[PDB]
Amino acid sequence: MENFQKVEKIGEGTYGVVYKARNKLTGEVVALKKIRTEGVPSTAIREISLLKELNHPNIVKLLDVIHTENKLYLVFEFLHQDLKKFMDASALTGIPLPLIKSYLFQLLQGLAFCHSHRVLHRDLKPQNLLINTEGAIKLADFGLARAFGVPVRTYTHEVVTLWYRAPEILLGCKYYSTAVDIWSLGCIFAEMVTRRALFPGDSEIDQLFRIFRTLGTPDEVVWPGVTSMPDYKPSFPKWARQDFSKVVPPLDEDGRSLLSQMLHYDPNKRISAKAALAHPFFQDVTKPVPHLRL
Ligand SMILES: Nc1nc(Nc2ccc(S(N)(=O)=O)cc2)sc1C(=O)c1cccnc1
Repeated sequence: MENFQKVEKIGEGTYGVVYKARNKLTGEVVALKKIRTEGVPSTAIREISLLKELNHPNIVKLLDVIHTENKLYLVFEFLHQDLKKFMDASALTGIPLPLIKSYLFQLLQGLAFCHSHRVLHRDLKPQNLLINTEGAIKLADFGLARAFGVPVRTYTHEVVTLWYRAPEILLGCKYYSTAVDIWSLGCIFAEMVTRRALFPGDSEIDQLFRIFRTLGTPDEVVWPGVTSMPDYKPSFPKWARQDFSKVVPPLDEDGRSLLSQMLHYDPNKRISAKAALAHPFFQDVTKPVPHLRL
């Protein structure tokens, strides 16, 4: 708008476009997200407005929500880089384990907070995790499907990333639980460690089968009720589970144990964010400073 002077486009999420902008008055630098649309829902505004009262050091602060002319603007505190860029920038040397551990620990604190407040992210991915020069990492772009449905595209027509989608979502479950966020974080954790996406599916079935090929095709023994899921097909190939040491080398056993609990098939067995914070893997967690080139 005119109260804001765009500085540059930051990207085009799954619900809109994000810009870096400065408040002509306050001089405050912010991230301005524009969402598209026959008037904009009212219940959505209420649910978004809710998110404004969510404050935690590991959640990007939502400063203002502005409804105007079918366009919905969200003003967020601005951070300088996202985890996708940082991972790309660290692909040659890898992110130091102590930083990986610090980032995972802070993300679980943010989720434990969201989850205890009945808030689900639903679309965690490297691009939605922001970092600063101080070593903090925060959850951003909370989806908002609980009040908007499942995104089929965008304004410029973009390819939705399925790499971090929990298996119950892929199998058609209609009700997501906090477990879907733990699954995504697990996938992200693995990616920071190996420097390659864990499950880089290029379609929904491919995403599902990449998961099956690595963790084994689920059955009623490991996931009671799985064969009754909406999109479960008795015809799915039955792959055997892969030794977990081949999945995320050279991650230590504490790390592999935690990841295995974040990646359990059964949403009910999957570790909670709170329980994960108590895992032995975090016994020596610290808060290192990342080498950020801005
Ligand atoms: N708050 C906030 N700050 C940002 N800055 C940023 C992000 C990435 C870079 S990047 N490619 O590393 O250069 C630079 C600055 S995005 C963002 C969001 O709220 C947000 C993020 C994702 C989706 N929807 C909203």
